[PDB]
Parts: sequence; C-alpha cells; structure tokens
Amino acid sequence: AEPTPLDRVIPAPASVEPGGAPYRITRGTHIRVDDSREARRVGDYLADLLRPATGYRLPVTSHGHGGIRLRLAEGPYGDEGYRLDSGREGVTITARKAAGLFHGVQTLRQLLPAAVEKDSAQPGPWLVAGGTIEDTPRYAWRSAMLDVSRHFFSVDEVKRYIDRVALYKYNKLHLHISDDQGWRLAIDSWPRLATYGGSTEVGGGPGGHYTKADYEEIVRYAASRHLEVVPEIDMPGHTNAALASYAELNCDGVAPPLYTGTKVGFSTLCVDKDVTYDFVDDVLGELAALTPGRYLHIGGDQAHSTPQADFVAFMKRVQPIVAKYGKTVVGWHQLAGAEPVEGALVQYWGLDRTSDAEKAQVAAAARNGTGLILSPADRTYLDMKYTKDTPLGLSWAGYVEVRRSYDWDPAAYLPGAPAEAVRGVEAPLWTETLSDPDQLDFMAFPRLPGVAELGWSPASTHDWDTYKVRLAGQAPHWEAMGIDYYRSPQVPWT
Ligand SMILES: CC1=[NH+][C@H]2[C@@H](O1)O[C@H](CO)[C@@H](O)[C@@H]2O
Repeated sequence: AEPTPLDRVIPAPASVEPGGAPYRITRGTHIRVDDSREARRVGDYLADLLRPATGYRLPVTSHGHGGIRLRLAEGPYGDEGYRLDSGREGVTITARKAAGLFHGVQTLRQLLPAAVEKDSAQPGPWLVAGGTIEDTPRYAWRSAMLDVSRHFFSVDEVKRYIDRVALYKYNKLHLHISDDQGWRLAIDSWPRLATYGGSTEVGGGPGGHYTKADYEEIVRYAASRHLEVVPEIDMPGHTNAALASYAELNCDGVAPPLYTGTKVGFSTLCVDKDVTYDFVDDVLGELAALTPGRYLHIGGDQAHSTPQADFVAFMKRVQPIVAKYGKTVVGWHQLAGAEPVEGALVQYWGLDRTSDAEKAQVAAAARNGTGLILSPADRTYLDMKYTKDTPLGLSWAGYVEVRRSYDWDPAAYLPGAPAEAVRGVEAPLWTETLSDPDQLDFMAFPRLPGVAELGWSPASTHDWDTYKVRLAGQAPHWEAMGIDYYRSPQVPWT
C-alpha cells in the first residue's frame, strides 16, 4: 500500500529529496530509451529484471509518454552517477553514460517491493516513492574479489557472483585465478598450467580452469554489469600450481607435488633463473590480451620463502612487464616496501594487529604518491568468521561482525597516509573453506553491501544506527532472490 522510503537504498545516495505521490508500474508501463543503443542495452536489462515478477510486457521503446525513461544527457553526474526522478507520471533516470543508467536501475530495484525480485508473477502493487535522488560515488575503486584458486567456481557461478556484486554498485571484479592449489586460466605458451596445475583444489576435488573462451565470456558478462575485471596472477609466492606443472621453474629443477592443503608462504618462483621471467612475460602477455581493463594484479603477498632482497629484485624486474603490455600494476601491500613503480597501486590487507613499522611503510609509499586500495583483513575480508560460532570462514584476523565491517572511514584509517592517496576499497572473498555458491553467499551477505557503501556514499551519510535499518530492509529482497545470508543479531531484521 505504501512505497519503501526514497532513502532506504544501499549505498546511501549522495542526495535524497522525497516528495509527491509515488509512481505505480502497471501493465501499460513502457521503458523508454530514445535513440541511444547504449541506453537500449540498459532498458533491456531493466525489462529482464521486471518482467518475471510483474508479468507485464514492459516493451523497450524509443518514443513514448510517461512510464520509465532512461535518458543519456550532459549533466553533473560524472561517469558513474545519475539522477532518478519519480512521481505519479513516471520515473526518469538520467546520466552521462550507460554505467550511470545502470547504477540508477540498481537503486530503482531497491525502491521497488521485494517481490519484484521473484521469478514468477506476483500481485504487486509496484510502487516507487516520489522524489528526486542525485547520486555520485565517493571513490572510484569499489571492488569485490573472488578466489577461484582454492576452490574452483564455474563460469556460471562467477556470473552469479557478478550479479550479486552489481546490486551494490561495485565497479571492479578482482579474480584471484592462481594460487598454490590451482591455476585457473589456459595459457597457450605453457599448456600444462591449466591441465595439470588446474587439475585439483583444496580438499583434493577435481578443480577446473577457464579456457580462453570461458574467460572472455566472464569478462564480457562482467562488462555488461559495469564491472572492470582485474585479474591476479600471484607472484612470486602462492605459486605452487605453476611450480608443480613445470619442473624448470623451481630453483632445484624438481616439480613439487600438487598442493590440496590450506597452508601459506611455502612456495616461491626462482628469482635468479632467466626462465622465470620468460614464464612471467608469456603469462602476463596472454592475460593482457584477454584483459580490456586497465590493471594487472601481480599479488606479492606471503612470499615467506623469498628473502627480502630477492623479493625486491623480482618485483623490480616484473613491474616493467606489466607496463610493456600496457597495463597498470596492482600488488598486495608487501609491494610498498619493494620499490613500487610510478602509478602502481597497492592493496592494503593489514589489520589492527599488523606491526606499526609495517603500517608506516605503506603510509610512506602513500605519502610518496602510491595509490592505496583498502581491504583490511579485520574489516572487509568476507571469509572472516562473524563470531566464534560461524561454521565456515577463518578467524586469523579475529572476528568481524557486521558493524565492525561497516563502521570505519577509509579517509581516516591508515595513520600517516594522506586521504587523497586512498583510491577506494575492496571486499575480498577467499575460498579455503567455501566450496559451493550458497556458502559464498552466506559469507558475502550481509557485509558485502556495507563495503560497497564505504566505496560509494559520502562520509556525511555514514552512520551505523541508520545504516543497519537500511540493511535490514534488504533481507526480503535477498529472500526473493534466493540469497542465503547471515542473520546477524546486530541488525534489526523484520
Ligand atoms: C593477501 C592475503 N594473503 C593471505 C591473506 O590475505 O588471507 C587469506 C585468507 O583470509 C589467504 O587465503 C591469503 O593467502
């Protein structure tokens, strides 16, 4: 009978001005896109979302009057923002670019009743609160990571996770496609990596890998949901799958057995063998050809078997290879202490218990111009248990309930780091313990939207007490969408 309030959206929109009567979507509603082919793709995506639960035809049309209009226009919304106007006559989403229209659609779906997400016809009514939202993002780096190395996830399961992150306006998908327990991408020049290095996973199950066509399909689908794919080939540590596949990559020339455990820090590429850099060049060159995004993530975490000076020598030689293939380096924050090249970004995954000296090394790099991606392990690691009783996940970084994950400020977080060095945030989901897509959802939700809100919303909107009510408001939508989630006692679920 009553619309959801115009402000009950995550991320919190930059500006919300409620007023006037709601729009009611009915069988006469059309989706109008004018003559833009870019807007027509967004219109078709919206019609796909709405047709099952409404049962309405919802034709996507160039001309029309009233109804839902998606309009590309010059305006003050940048590359990702939009304005959404709703009243008795219709709803109009205006933006500079298709990504902004797409973000406005993600808001519109949160404004609609939870039953709109159902996959068969529902009664409605389909109300959208009256007023105007004007919305633009705080940070440009708003990313979610999936580890498909520890347990492998199929192309369709990666698409499903893309659809989860698209709900909350993430714009980057970091795929961790190599580790000790699996190598997940076909490399034509090193064909044993995928067939043998991809042949298993944590726990000894059958593993799998993406053919180049599978990977292209993941990239294409991600782009259709306005996610830029950031692939990671972790080096020089976390390389057992590669080392097990090619004896010659090992310092002693002996291939180790495939690894199906969960320990870390034991593996290393051979920093002083020429073949090591031919291998990296070949692999990063093939990956670049599949990567229309700007970045290649070279990892750099837990190289505990690589002495410091060898780690530095290795990264000095590898960073220029990323440049050669026309991309920007991203590494885990161990790179900060190993001469990051100009323009390289580092991903901070430390926690409150990380040494002060280690924090200061990252802060010094930031002060020196190195951009920071924040993903603290005791804040935004979605594989981290909520409490001691969580049946999945890890607790190496302690326990991370919903409020802990949300309630901090990226601009005022790492001591000594300039706020302008912070490019944004990431919510990584590591998979030592997760082996099916429902377990992924149970650990991703309900913290995933909170990290998206950190990336997107203005600092002035940040407030746990009001955010938790917006978060409780998502639960019926997730139930209609088939998403399992942790029902935290911190959140006032209805
Ligand atoms: C960057 C980073 N290195 C470690 C750490 O994060 O924790 C993950 C599990 O939470 C683990 O899988 C990974 O090897």
